[PDB]
Amino acid sequence: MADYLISGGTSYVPDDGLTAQQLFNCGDGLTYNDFLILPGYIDFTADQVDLTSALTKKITLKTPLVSSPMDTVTEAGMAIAMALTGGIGFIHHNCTPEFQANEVRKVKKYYPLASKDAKKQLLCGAAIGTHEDDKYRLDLLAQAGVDVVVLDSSQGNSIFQINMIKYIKDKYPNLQVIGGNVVTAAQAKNLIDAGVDALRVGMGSGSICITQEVLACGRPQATAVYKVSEYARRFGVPVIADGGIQNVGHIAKALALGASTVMMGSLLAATTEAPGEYFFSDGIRLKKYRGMGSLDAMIKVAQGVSGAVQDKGSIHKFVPYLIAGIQHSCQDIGAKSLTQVRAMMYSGELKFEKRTSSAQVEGGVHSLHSYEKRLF
Amino acid sequence: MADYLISGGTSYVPDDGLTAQQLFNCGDGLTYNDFLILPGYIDFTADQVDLTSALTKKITLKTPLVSSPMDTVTEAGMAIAMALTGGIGFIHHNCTPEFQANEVRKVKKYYPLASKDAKKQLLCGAAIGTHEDDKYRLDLLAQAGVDVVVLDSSQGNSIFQINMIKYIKDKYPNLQVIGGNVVTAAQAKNLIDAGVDALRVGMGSGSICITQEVLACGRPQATAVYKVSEYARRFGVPVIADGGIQNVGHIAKALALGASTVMMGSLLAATTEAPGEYFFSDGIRLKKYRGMGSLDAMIKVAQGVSGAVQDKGSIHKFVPYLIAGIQHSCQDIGAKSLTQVRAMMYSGELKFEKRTSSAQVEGGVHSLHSYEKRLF
Amino acid sequence: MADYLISGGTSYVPDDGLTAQQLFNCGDGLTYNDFLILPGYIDFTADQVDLTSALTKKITLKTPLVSSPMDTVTEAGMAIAMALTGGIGFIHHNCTPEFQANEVRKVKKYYPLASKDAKKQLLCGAAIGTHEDDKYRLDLLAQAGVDVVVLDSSQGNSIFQINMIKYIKDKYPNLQVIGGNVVTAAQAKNLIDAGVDALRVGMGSGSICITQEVLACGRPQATAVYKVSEYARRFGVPVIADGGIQNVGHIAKALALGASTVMMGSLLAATTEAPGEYFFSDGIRLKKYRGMGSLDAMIKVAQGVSGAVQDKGSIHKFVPYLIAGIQHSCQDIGAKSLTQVRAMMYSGELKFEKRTSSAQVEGGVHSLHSYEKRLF
Amino acid sequence: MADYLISGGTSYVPDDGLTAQQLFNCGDGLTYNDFLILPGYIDFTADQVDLTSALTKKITLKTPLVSSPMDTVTEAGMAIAMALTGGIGFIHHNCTPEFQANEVRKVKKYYPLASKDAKKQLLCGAAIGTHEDDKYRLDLLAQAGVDVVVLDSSQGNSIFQINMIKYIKDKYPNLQVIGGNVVTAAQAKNLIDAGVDALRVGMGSGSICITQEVLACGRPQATAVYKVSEYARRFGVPVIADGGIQNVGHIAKALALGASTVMMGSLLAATTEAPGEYFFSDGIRLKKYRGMGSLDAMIKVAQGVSGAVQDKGSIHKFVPYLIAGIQHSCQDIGAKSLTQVRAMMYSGELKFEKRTSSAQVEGGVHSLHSYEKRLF
Ligand SMILES: NC(=O)c1ccc[n+]([C@@H]2O[C@H](COP(=O)([O-])OP(=O)(O)OC[C@H]3O[C@@H](n4cnc5c(N)ncnc54)[C@H](O)[C@@H]3O)[C@@H](O)[C@H]2O)c1
Ligand SMILES: NC(=O)c1ccc[n+]([C@@H]2O[C@H](COP(=O)([O-])OP(=O)(O)OC[C@H]3O[C@@H](n4cnc5c(N)ncnc54)[C@H](O)[C@@H]3O)[C@@H](O)[C@H]2O)c1
Ligand SMILES: NC(=O)c1ccc[n+]([C@@H]2O[C@H](COP(=O)([O-])OP(=O)(O)OC[C@H]3O[C@@H](n4cnc5c(N)ncnc54)[C@H](O)[C@@H]3O)[C@@H](O)[C@H]2O)c1
Ligand SMILES: NC(=O)c1ccc[n+]([C@@H]2O[C@H](COP(=O)([O-])OP(=O)(O)OC[C@H]3O[C@@H](n4cnc5c(N)ncnc54)[C@H](O)[C@@H]3O)[C@@H](O)[C@H]2O)c1
Ligand SMILES: O=c1[nH]cnc2c1ncn2[C@@H]1O[C@H](COP(=O)(O)O)[C@@H](O)[C@H]1O
Ligand SMILES: O=c1[nH]cnc2c1ncn2[C@@H]1O[C@H](COP(=O)(O)O)[C@@H](O)[C@H]1O
Ligand SMILES: O=c1[nH]cnc2c1ncn2[C@@H]1O[C@H](COP(=O)(O)O)[C@@H](O)[C@H]1O
Ligand SMILES: O=c1[nH]cnc2c1ncn2[C@@H]1O[C@H](COP(=O)(O)O)[C@@H](O)[C@H]1O
Repeated sequence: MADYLISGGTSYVPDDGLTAQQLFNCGDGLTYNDFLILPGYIDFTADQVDLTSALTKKITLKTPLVSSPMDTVTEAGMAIAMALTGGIGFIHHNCTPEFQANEVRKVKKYYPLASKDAKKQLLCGAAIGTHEDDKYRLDLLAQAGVDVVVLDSSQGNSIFQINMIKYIKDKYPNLQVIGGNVVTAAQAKNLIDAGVDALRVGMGSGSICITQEVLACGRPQATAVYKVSEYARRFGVPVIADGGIQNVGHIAKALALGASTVMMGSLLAATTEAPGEYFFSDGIRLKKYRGMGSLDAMIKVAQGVSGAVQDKGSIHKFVPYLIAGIQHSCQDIGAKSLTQVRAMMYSGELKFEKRTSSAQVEGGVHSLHSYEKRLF
Repeated sequence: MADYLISGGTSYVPDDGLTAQQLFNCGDGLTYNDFLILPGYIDFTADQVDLTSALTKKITLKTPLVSSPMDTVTEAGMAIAMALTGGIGFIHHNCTPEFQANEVRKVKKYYPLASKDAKKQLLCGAAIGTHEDDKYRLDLLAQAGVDVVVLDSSQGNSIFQINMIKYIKDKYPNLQVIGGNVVTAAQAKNLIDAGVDALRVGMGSGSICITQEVLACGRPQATAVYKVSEYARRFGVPVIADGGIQNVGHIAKALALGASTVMMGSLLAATTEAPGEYFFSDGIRLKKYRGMGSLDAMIKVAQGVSGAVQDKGSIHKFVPYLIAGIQHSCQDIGAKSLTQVRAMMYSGELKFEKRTSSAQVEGGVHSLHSYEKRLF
Repeated sequence: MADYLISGGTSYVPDDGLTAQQLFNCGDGLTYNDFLILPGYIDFTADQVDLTSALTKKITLKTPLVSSPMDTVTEAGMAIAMALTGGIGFIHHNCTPEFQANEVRKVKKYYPLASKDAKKQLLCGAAIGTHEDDKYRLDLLAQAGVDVVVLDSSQGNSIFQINMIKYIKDKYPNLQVIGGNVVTAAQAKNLIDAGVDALRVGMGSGSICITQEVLACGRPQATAVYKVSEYARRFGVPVIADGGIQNVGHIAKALALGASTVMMGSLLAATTEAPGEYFFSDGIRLKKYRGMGSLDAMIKVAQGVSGAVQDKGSIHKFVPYLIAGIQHSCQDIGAKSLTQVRAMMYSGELKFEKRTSSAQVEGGVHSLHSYEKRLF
Repeated sequence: MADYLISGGTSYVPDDGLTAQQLFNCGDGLTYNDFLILPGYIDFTADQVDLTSALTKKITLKTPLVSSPMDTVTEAGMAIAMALTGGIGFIHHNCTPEFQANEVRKVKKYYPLASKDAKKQLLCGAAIGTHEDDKYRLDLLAQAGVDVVVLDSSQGNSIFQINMIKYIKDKYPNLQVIGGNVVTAAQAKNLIDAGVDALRVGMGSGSICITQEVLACGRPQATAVYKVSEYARRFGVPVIADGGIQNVGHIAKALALGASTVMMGSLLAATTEAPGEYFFSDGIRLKKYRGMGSLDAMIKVAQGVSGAVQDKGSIHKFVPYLIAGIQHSCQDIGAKSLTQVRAMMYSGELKFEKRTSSAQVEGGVHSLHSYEKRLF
């Protein structure tokens, strides 16, 4: 038995690759399509990967796909749509409080991926501001009975947001909050000590956000979702990644970096459950998609744009492709669960590699005349 | 009281980020849109940030927005316009000396942001050459009574410029000078020891300048405005950043690197207070904008181009947007003043992060079909 | 004889350059067009370079040019075509097993570059899947008498592939297998210990592959073909480089990094020996070229695209240009054989240099109006 | 006198910048438009800079501007044209030997920048091959009396070239040779020990050359012209920089890196003294420009392209702009001669800085609608 008593169970497993901390302490601000994940060993099929992920300290979901509360992406409609497929939705606060109240009543007065509560009503969350008049919003939201709320802000480290956190945690102890936006560990500490139940991480790296180009704030997305998640697991706090998502690759490598759920704003935009309706320009069927920092929210500054993106049909045909993509990525990484993927990442077993710009432009399609890219 | 006697007042504040000197001693020549500023903690509102900044050793301004003396951007017109909103203007020397004399008389013979002197006449500066015949310019400018002058040159380290500095500092002791252009600390020393009252830093990185591509001189702008400002505060000397400004983000992160005022050449071009008048090409209402190093200044070499840029209306609607942008950036950085921003930068409290090209191309708008970008 | 007794034979040979391990342990994921090979000393003509390379442990070839088994590039046709010029071909498994059986019979029932066996029948290989029903494929392939098989898979480190390797190495001892795809040394170990006779290295970096952009797996190609070949020569195992080949430069520097043969998928596509036939779009005579991970192979995910590329005529006029390109590159590197090129690489004598993006965009054609690029 | 006895003459001169060896031993393959030169101190006018540079060990020139021997750029015509303005020209060997003989007779049987010999005939050089039949070329060239010859080759380190060097240095001792192409110090040593009188450095980085993209050889240009010149001054050998020249900036920073003369192939192409004549495409008056490695020189490989570039008129109006550009760059660097520029470079006094891609794209013109770029 001498071949066992040298090391014990584990084979040699040569040291090719870079672990997470030697990748994100080189100082360079890497983003999603700037590194990539090296594979490992698989001993299991694609179908049996369990993507059960946690949203906050008491709310777990069957899929990590959550949506961002903008007025051009989610309502009660894609809320009930993602609640039917395991995710969660948040209702934007860019409306009257009574409209958000009857919106959050419409979803809870309403396929094995459950995401519904103890009394089999659907989990659904919402977004609330941080000004003093927003108390009159979320008290009516509690009468409607919302379960998790998002303290949506450009800067997550205000005196106003931590005062609001102290205002709900004494009044509403069962209710849970989502602090953000944070990008660094200092404001992550300054929210977690206030009693935040989960963070939403990432500012500036949105498909709409130009606040890096306008306010010079923020940081690259992947370094943020690594370092805030690395700090947040010290206290047992999940994080939520926003922005910089264009495909099923970015969300997979995003929650492989320590995130538990990922927040999809543009890639869930222009669906059949999205607000408004379709229109046409140059014969392309597309729906407008607009952030709050654009001046079309209602001496002001603008931190966002107004634009549009082509459609992708219903989510009920779209998010099974997303979970199949997460499912295949967590296959060929080599873990049977997302929890095992983060365990292999923080354990140093799962290894990465930095990627240069030429390997980026060869990572996609190249050296051909024309092509049709259909993902499913 | 044991929780106070371990450290004293200050909390933990984890070490996420890079301070300025570990960012600008890696050797890489970073520019403005190549790094970005990580946020901190705010405990104050947006309106009460005080952007009072110093121009030279006795001239302080209510806003750090100054303009560059080209013949296609400023006259007495945008001089009185920026004097009305706290800034300063300089009159280009590409004219006859009598024309610059009656120009600088028109501005001083002329809304709480003051920028006017002890006898309530407007602060206004001008630009003067460095050849021997320019003595007959600036002595008439002193009879007109200009307060600060800019020794405008491509290379700030001449024997001619320091001889000129010795020529005004014995004749005109109350008059103050602006040396430049410098990009490195050696010529910064060789001007400060001559008695320069403030520097203007940055060559080659202008929107017009091709002298990096033609004379192989200069350096990237952000490293220049960090290192010349880091040397210049040893002697209590402000610096002025030129070039590479396209937006309100670059000027904010520019004066966050140690600059006190920033010099806006192209982003203040094509206004209602700009010289000439508008014209049309392809139905776009645009005004020509041309530097001195172009051959259209009057065996010669050319260090600039002649071109045009689309308009932005009056500055009185435009620079309130700029000060609101500076105001929001200094908010979510976490300082109540620009002086506090530079104190947090040199103290190591304010931290930065390098940014890669993929995080640059995701920092702007991406992953959508079309958009309308309106900043205010 | 004192000039000999200081060192012995070898001259000074200054230390300009970087060897392979100091290039591929900096952590950066370099690819083919991101570094380049510094020249050495030549004492021989171009014609007498011997490009004899090994495919697996008993199969050697006269040229290292092998093709990839897709249904849009190779059949029996380009199999007999590359067997006539020293290479090898593999027949794609995306057909019925009887069709692959009569395909591999058509090639062996069939100009000094030989690549034919002991009984002067042509060497020709094929590709086989990894599912349980594929036993009924490769047993009929053995009745047809195929010599080397490729266990084609997206992830080379499955329990299924090593179980298949154990299933052929006890049944068919003379038959030889090609494991893959691997990119790292760990799965290279986990295939070599099973009894793999040669690897095929590189996933994601194909001209069709978007699985880096979709599944976030893989790594850059040149680092993979360096490190898997550096591990594989410990056990005397050749490797086969796939993907990222656009020209005769990439295959030359690819097999200079430790690869013995290189697998050409797109640059051998759209030939006269390619499947289907030509068609026209915009007046350009081009043939469709499609990978297996596209959904056009037959709730599914897609790891490839369907597209087309312009033609290059017959290979019998094309691969002499490729071997002449390899021949000239191995000339001005300074080795009389590919084996000597790998000996000079692992010995540290042959040296490399990293290349930046500006030197990349000047490495090609630049600073002119228009050009005609004809390679032969 | 205590202020003198601390250091002696020299002031403090702060350590901003990077010297040459800490820039070119970081391992990165920098090229011309990837770094730039920091300014110093000037105490002199633009007109009195002396750009006297050496070609080989006995041939000095009044300007460092030499041309490359291609059949689409130089003849006797631009030979007499550059001999009139201080430079040198070489006649391409892609013709019959009698045609090159009467070409080199036409130039010597023929404005203070002299470049003419002891008996006031014009200095003019030529290019000769390396095959055995080329002896019958250069012996007739010696009867015509050429002064310097270029052993033109893709790879400067052959047994054939050093045998040729031994063949002319015993026969023709007054005649001088130009070895090349070299990019590294090893082949620089292996030519200098043979008796080479000056090198020409740089392969692959030409405007025509695709041999980096085809043969995977070569290196970036600026690192080559630094390191080969750093080795070559150990033996007192000048080097000649080819390729990667688009402007007067690249040649200035090129000979600031240790080169004495620079070889201009494309930027001297399409002149009135260039071969063939003008033609029109899309209404642009342009002349074809083609390298030898293109297949249009006469089973072959191709290392070049055939193309065209727009015209620039006569050189007698063009190279005064080039020497004025060199003259202004050597002004604001801070040296009165090119020899002083190389003395300040190797002495560590002259300092550089690496430049990133964003500072590259801001180094040129940016942030405007349209522009007219006229250099003189
Ligand atoms: N990438 C991102 O995540 C991102 C980045 C920027 C903006 N945004 C979006 O922009 C929206 C608006 O952002 P915002 O926070 O700047 O707008 P806001 O109206 O919520 O706050 C405006 C400013 O007032 C301050 N503030 C907050 N509460 C206050 C109170 N009681 N009294 C006085 N001042 C108070 C804040 O500091 C803020 O700078 C957000 O809903 C967010 O979704 C998102
Ligand atoms: N990005 C920048 O800041 C930048 C860069 C380049 C040029 N420029 C613009 O280009 C304009 C002209 O630049 P310039 O200084 O090269 O033109 P200039 O006419 O002022 O000086 C021309 C040259 O003569 C020399 N000189 C100065 N005084 C002299 C004197 N008495 N006698 C003899 N020579 C003297 C200088 O060294 C200079 O190289 C400047 O006004 C500047 O605004 C700006
Ligand atoms: N750049 C590359 O080299 C590359 C990358 C990706 C895909 N591809 C191509 O895509 C093709 C298909 O790839 P694929 O392997 O994902 O498709 P597949 O049908 O061969 O395997 C599908 C999945 O089932 C699993 N599997 C294998 N054998 C199994 C078995 N008996 N039982 C249950 N599950 C089993 C595998 O893990 C795999 O994830 C391949 O032929 C390959 O050529 C190539
Ligand atoms: N950027 C550059 O500087 C560059 C790079 C590549 C090519 N080129 C141009 O391409 C031209 C041709 O280049 P080339 O040297 O490859 O063509 P060539 O005809 O001079 O040599 C062809 C090959 O034969 C070999 N050779 C030389 N002398 C020989 C001899 N007596 N006997 C047998 N073989 C011999 C050489 O090694 C060479 O690989 C050159 O004139 C050069 O100007 C320039
Ligand atoms: O108006 C805005 N200005 C800046 N960022 C925004 C704005 N609106 C939404 N965002 C961010 O963009 C994210 C959406 O991600 P994306 O659309 O997929 O890039 C949200 O979760 C927010 O963090
Ligand atoms: O003609 C020129 N050649 C080179 N630089 C110039 C010229 N004219 C102005 N500049 C510089 O460009 C700056 C203007 O900044 P910008 O236009 O906003 O890029 C000025 O402050 C000068 O430093
Ligand atoms: O469908 C696919 N999805 C992903 N990779 C593929 C697919 N088909 C072929 N490949 C890979 O692409 C390689 C071909 O190289 P290339 O076409 O020259 O880039 C093959 O050897 C495979 O490794
Ligand atoms: O045909 C060719 N193939 C590769 N390099 C060439 C060829 N012809 C000329 N060159 C190189 O290109 C240089 C000309 O520099 P450029 O045209 O200014 O880029 C010459 O000095 C040669 O070193």
